[PDB]
Amino acid sequence: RIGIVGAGTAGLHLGLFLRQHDVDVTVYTDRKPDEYSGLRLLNTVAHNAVTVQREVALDVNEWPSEEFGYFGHYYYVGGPQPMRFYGDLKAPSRAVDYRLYQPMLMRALEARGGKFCYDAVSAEDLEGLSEQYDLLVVCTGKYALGKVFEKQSENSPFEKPQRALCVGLFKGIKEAPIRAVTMSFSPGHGELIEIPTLSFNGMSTALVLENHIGSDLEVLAHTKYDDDPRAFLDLMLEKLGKHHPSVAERIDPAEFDLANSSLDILQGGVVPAFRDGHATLNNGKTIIGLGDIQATVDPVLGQGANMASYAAWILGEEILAHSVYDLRFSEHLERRRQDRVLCATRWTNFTLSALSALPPEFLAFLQILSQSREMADEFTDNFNYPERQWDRFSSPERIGQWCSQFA
Amino acid sequence: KRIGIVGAGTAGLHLGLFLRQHDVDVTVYTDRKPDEYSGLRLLNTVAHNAVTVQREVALDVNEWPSEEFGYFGHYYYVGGPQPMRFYGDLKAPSRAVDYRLYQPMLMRALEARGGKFCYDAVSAEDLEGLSEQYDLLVVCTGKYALGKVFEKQSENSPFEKPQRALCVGLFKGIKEAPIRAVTMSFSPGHGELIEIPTLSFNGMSTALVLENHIGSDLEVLAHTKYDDDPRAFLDLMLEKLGKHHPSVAERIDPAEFDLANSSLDILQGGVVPAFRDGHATLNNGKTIIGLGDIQATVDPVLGQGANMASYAAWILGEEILAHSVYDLRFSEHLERRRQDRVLCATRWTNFTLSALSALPPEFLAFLQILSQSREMADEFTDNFNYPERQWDRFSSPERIGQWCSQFA
Repeated sequence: RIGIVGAGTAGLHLGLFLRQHDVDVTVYTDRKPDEYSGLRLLNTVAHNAVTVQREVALDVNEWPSEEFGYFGHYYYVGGPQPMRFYGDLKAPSRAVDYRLYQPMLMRALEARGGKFCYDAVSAEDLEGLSEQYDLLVVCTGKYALGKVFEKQSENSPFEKPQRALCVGLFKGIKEAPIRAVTMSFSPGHGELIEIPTLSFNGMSTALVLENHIGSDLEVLAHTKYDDDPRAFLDLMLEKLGKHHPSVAERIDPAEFDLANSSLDILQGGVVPAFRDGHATLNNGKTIIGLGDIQATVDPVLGQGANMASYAAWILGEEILAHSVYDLRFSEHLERRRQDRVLCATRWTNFTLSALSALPPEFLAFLQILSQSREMADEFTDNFNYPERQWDRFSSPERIGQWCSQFA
Repeated sequence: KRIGIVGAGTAGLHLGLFLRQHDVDVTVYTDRKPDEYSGLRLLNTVAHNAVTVQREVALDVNEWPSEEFGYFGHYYYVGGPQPMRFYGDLKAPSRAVDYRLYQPMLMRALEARGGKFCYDAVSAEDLEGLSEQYDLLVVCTGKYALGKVFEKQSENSPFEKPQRALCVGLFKGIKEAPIRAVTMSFSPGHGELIEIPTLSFNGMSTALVLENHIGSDLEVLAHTKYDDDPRAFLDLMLEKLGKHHPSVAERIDPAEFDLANSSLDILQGGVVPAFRDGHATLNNGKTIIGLGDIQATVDPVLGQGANMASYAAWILGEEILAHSVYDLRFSEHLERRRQDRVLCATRWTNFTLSALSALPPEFLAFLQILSQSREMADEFTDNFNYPERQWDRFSSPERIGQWCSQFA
């Protein structure tokens, strides 16, 4: 009845939802559940409280957020006079290695009647699959399926990576007084997101290094661990030492290494893109884009996974409520999902550009944020709601209005 | 009595398995667990010949019998206006199994036999400390720049950059030849293709080892990415194979032709051939032994790498039992036993690489006689098991001519 091209958080959450309402689902993915452990580190993004609520509703709360998650954000922002402050999440967020998490979802879906076809799907296959199901949904960007959905230029200002990425899971990093993410900014050099992450060997810490192009931190995206582990580790230690010291001071150098293996490191760049939420094929049938295919987001704000889960839930509801899946159905869908998903893109793109250029109104925001606990709490919890973050950041007047609410 | 092995692979695990049979203490240092192999990008697609499977049988690690999963000869194709098509038998079957299935099988066998694993990445700085923890430390991984510890032998290393732009992948949709066999296809001045019947996740598949000449009509296959556009890559592949390697291309079903399991079934790049000292003396005065890829990095064109790794592991294994002091004299005993075959594999591969691009008169004359004599083709094919015998033939033009004269 419903065909899903691609597993991942979007496809599996959609499949699990539809399966609760006795809808026939088939998922097309290339990797078997028992073949995930050896994959290179996937999307290191955390799942927020709202996504966790969906997991509870979908009966896939394998690793509870209160036991395995984190409860707020520590903030570090560097320079000659560094700022150190904290904001609470109202309910815990949680990061679990996707190499453990995705197979869990796949096994839960299969056990509940969801069918799996373990085969690689490319653009040429889409027309044939569209005639096999009432609706075809594609949520994976791999095998170049992203090219099927037209790029929206008005929502895609960047054409190349804005940061040089070095993302890894590490051992030997002590936990802060409270289990929390640390967001560290080295002015003109880079961002670090430290995320407590459950992986193979237990609780480790993810280091998401969003390094500026041409900065003192860019080398970390180009130096290979497998070329010389000691040299990589030494370089990491000194770079964190001077750029992200609030994280660095909790590192034990004797224990500092990757959490499991050299597979726990991912280096490169992400081109942010916002695309059409639907595509019309040659046979006249409409297919629906979900998750990464509709929006490729830079991981700095950790929005990707939460947007995938959110849109999957809405699309699931809309599949039940409608019987004709055409342009009108597509309109209904976008009306419900677009704002939050688009705002996650807009808030991420704004933040990347604001961090590099450092505009007057943004610097004034960082100052009031550091000096107001109540503002830090609100800003932190609003990571769960990117639409209301864009309500704050969309204009200099809105930034100023929000700042005046506190001091 | 107590041996430390840096790196797994065929070299490390064969050595480990050998030593455990004689109840010596074995520890292997690797950064990959057995259950992590299935999700890896494509590894070395080299086949194991009859002498290697013989060692595998002796090590009770013959998981995939040569009869059901192996191949029985080589088809040879040489391109041109009048192509050469000929065949040579192997006396005993060779076998290629995806290393992402084969390596964990070795690891599980070694684990179950008392072999210990320390799952860690080893840096050059760690070697001195590790050498003081074991009676002998052996390195066999080419990772972590550990090769730099073993002095490069310039007289045995004529190349300093990759001689070929590589595109290697596991493919479905390629029909088997009348006999289950490797095909070695040569497009004059453009590239070599080694088609290997290989057991992978979904059963029997076919490896395509495309060794493309730099500046040719085939170099583009090593640079165009499958993930950018799968259809464009496969169409390009079908176009290039149809032109340059038609004997393989004729057996391809274009409707099914794709990577065997996933996008991870493809490797592109290059190999820098090198031959290094088989030993190194550290600052603490202790001798460490080099094994497999770290002492000899070979181009995959003749598929010698894995066989040499297995061969040297057996020799080193035997010498470890025969000696109690592991120094320079021990190293001499090892080198005099293992060197000729391992060195001749390097020499023969390098000679072949240069001869295929330059095409000397004595090489073309050899090709002519080989294509018309099955007995010579059979001898040449089976001698893939014996690199030293191949170098007895190819080391000089006089030796090539003598071999041609006894078959003409």
